[PDB]
Amino acid sequence: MPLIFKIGYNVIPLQDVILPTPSSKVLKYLIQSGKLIPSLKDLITSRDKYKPIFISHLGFNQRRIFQKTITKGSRLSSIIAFSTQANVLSEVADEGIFETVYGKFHIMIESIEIVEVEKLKEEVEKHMNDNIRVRFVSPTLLSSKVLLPPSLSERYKKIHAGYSTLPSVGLIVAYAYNVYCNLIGKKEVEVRAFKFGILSNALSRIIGYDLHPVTVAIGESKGNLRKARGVMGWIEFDIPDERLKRRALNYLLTSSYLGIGRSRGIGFGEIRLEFRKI
Amino acid sequence: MPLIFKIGYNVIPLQDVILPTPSSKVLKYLIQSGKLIPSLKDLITSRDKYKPIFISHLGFNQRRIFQKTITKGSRLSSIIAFSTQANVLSEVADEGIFETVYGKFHIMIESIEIVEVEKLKEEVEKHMNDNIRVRFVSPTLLSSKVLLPPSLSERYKKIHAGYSTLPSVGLIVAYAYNVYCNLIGKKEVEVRAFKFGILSNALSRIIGYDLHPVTVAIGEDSGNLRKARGVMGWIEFDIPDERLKRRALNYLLTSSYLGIGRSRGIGFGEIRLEFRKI
RNA sequence: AAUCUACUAUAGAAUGAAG
RNA sequence: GCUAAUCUACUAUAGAA
Repeated sequence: MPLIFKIGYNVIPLQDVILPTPSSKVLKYLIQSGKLIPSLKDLITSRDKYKPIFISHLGFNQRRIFQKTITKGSRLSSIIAFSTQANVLSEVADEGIFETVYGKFHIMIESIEIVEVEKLKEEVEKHMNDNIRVRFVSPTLLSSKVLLPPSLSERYKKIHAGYSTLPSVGLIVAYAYNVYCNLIGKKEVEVRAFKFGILSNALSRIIGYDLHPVTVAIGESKGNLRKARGVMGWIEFDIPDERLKRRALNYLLTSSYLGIGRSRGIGFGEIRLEFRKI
Repeated sequence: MPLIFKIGYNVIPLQDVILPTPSSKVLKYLIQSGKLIPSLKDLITSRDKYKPIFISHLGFNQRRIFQKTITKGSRLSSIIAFSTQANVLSEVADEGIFETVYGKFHIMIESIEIVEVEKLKEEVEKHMNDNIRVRFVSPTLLSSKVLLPPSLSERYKKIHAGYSTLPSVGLIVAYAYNVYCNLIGKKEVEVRAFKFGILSNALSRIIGYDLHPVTVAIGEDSGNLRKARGVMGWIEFDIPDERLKRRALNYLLTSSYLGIGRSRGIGFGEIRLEFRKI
C-alpha cells in the first residue's frame, strides 16, 4: 500500500524577483538544499524513468506562469506531489522563511493531502459512466515513441520524433500507465504499455477538444539554453470498453496528482482531470 | 497500368432548386441514369472496401456546401475522381442539360486530368524534403479501428469506436495505404497497413494543426435520417524516416485524387495536399 | 519547428559527498 | 464563442435509395 502526498504551498518573494527557468527550480532548490522535506533528496536527484515526483511551476492567480520580474508583494502558488517509501511524515509540514540563490522567499503551506492508491480504485467506479476530460494546465511533453513497437527500439534510437503537439488518447493513457507502474514497483511493462495505448486509441472515441501547440522554455549547462514544443488545452473522450476504461481511469486518477508525460519532475504535464455525466 | 480520371465540372441549375442530402447525389444520379459516363455504374454500385471512386459535394466558391435553397443563377462546382480498367475515355467528356428529380441542370466541364499512377512516384522525390500539409476540405470520416490490431477484429466487433475527430498521422497514411493497395490490386494487407500506421504516428513529427470536429448530415432512407461526426481543418507534419516518408508521399498523392477515410463515394474525405520548404 | 546530458534517452534535467 | 453520432443485404476497419 503506497501513498501519494500532495502539498499546496503559498510562495511569497520577500523582494522584487525575476523567476528562474523553469519556476519549479526555486522550490526544487529548497528540497535539494534539504531546507524543506530533505528526505526527498533522492527522489529529486533520481534519473529513473517515470519517477513519481512532480514539482509545479509557480502559479499566479489561477494559471501557471507561462514562460518579467515579480513584485515583492506577489502571492505565488505551488504544488508538489510525490510517492516515496521513505518516512517523510514528520517533514511534510516544513515551512518558513528561506534564502535561495534567486532571492528570499516566504513559504507557507496552504494544503496537505495524503492519498492511498488502493483507495483511488474506489473512486474509479463512480466515473465509469462519465466522459473523461484531460486538461493540460502546464505545457505537456508527450514523446510519440512511447507507442513505438518495443522490438523496434534499437532500430530507431537515433530518430528524434520529438513531442506530439497533438496527443492521442492512447499516448495519454500509456504515459499514465508507465508512471502508475513505476509507482507501485511493477517492472518491465514496455509491451503492456504499448498494447494498452494502441488498443486505447483504436477503441476510444474523442468527443471534443481545444488543443494548441506551445513553445516552452527550459534552463541554460555551459550556456546552452533549452526550448521545446508541447501542447496545452484540453481533450474530452470516452472508452466504450469497460475493462479499458476502468484501467485508464485508474492511471489517470494517479496522473491527476503526479502529472503526465515527460519531465514532470520540473513541472511539465500538470493536468486537471474532469468528468461529465452522459 | 491503372489510371485516375479527375473531371472538374461546372453545374448550373436551370431553376431555383433545393439540394438533396448529400449534394453529391445529384451528380451521382446522372451516372446511375447513364446520362453521363454510364460505364461507371458498376463502380458506383460497388460495395467493395476502399473502392477508387470519389464524387464531391457541390460546390460553390472554393468551399463545399456544408449540409436552405439555392438560386437558379448560381454557378456550382463539382469534382469526380475514379479508377477503372474499363475503357471510359470516350465517355468522360459528357455534358449538357439534364433532368433530375432534384431539378433541371446544366453540366459543363471545366477540367479533365488523367494520371498514370506509376508516374506519381516521380512527384514523390520532388517532395522528400518538404513538410506535408493535409487539408480536409470536406468532412472526413476516419474510423479509429483502421489501427486496431487485425487479430482483435472479431473480439471487439460489437464496439463502435466511430470516427477520430482528432486524426493521427498514422491513421491518415494507413487509410491512404488501404485505398492505394485496393487501387493496384494488392489484396489483404491489414497487418502491413496496421504496422505502417502504428510506426508512422510513432515516428512522425506534427508541426502544426487547426482541426475541428464537425457534425455532418447524410441522406434519408425508406424515413431514417443519417448523421455522423468527422473532422475538418488541416494538419502539417514531417516524417524523419526516408522510406516511410516515400511510401506515405505515394499513398497521399493517390488520396489527393481519390479522397481519404470512409464514404469517399458520396463526397467525404476530400483533401488537398500542400507542401512547404524545410 | 524543437534542447542540453554521464544513454535509464519511449528518460532525466543546475549537486551541498561544500574536506 | 462552441464540442456525442446513422440507416442498410455484413466486404461493417465497409457502403450509403
